[PDB]
Formats: sequence, structure tokens, C-alpha cells
Amino acid sequence: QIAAIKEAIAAIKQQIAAIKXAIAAIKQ
Amino acid sequence: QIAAIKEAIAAIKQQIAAIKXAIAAIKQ
Amino acid sequence: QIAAIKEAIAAIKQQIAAIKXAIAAIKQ
Ligand SMILES: [Cl-]
Ligand SMILES: [Cl-]
Ligand SMILES: [Cl-]
Ligand SMILES: [Cl-]
Ligand SMILES: [Cl-]
Ligand SMILES: [Cl-]
Ligand SMILES: [Cu+2]
Ligand SMILES: [Cu+2]
Repeated sequence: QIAAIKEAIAAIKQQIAAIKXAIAAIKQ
Repeated sequence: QIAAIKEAIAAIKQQIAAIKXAIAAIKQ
Repeated sequence: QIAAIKEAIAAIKQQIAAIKXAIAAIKQ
């Protein structure tokens, strides 16, 4: 359970990073 | 604690999916 | 492990809210 929670949170982080990259290009 | 963590991640994933739609709508 | 997970989710929630506001300002 704990390892799956770490696994899912890390995937959210890289999903957050792509969202911030998308917004930065939109505002360009 | 573990059950609340799982729910928070599940709620976060649904917010991520809606954010992606808002960004895709902006690109249209 | 439990502390890092809860402190990582709290940071992700702050990012989600800022992303939602950034997207809302884009739609303005
Ligand atoms: Cl387990
Ligand atoms: Cl584990
Ligand atoms: Cl507990
Ligand atoms: Cl529990
Ligand atoms: Cl620990
Ligand atoms: Cl802990
Ligand atoms: Cu489509
Ligand atoms: Cu409002």
C-alpha cells in the first residue's frame, strides 16, 4: 500500500509538471 | 491515515483529469 | 514515510489550486 502510494504520487508530480509546461506555452 | 491518503489521491486524480480538459479546450 | 506522503499531498493541493487560478485567468 505504501509503495503504491509513493508510486501514484510520483506520477502526479510528473503530471503536474506537464500541466505547468502546457500553461507556460499557452501564455507564450 | 492510509485510507484518507488513498482518498486524497483519488480526489486529486479526478481534478487532474478535469484540468487536462480545460487545457485541451484552451488549445481548441 | 507517512509524514512525507501527507506533506507531499498538501504541496500538490497548493499546485492544483494555483493551476486552476492560472487557467481561470487564461479564460478571462
Ligand atoms: Cl501492504
Ligand atoms: Cl510498501
Ligand atoms: Cl491510522
Ligand atoms: Cl487506514
Ligand atoms: Cl517511516
Ligand atoms: Cl511518519
Ligand atoms: Cu478528444
Ligand atoms: Cu470565482
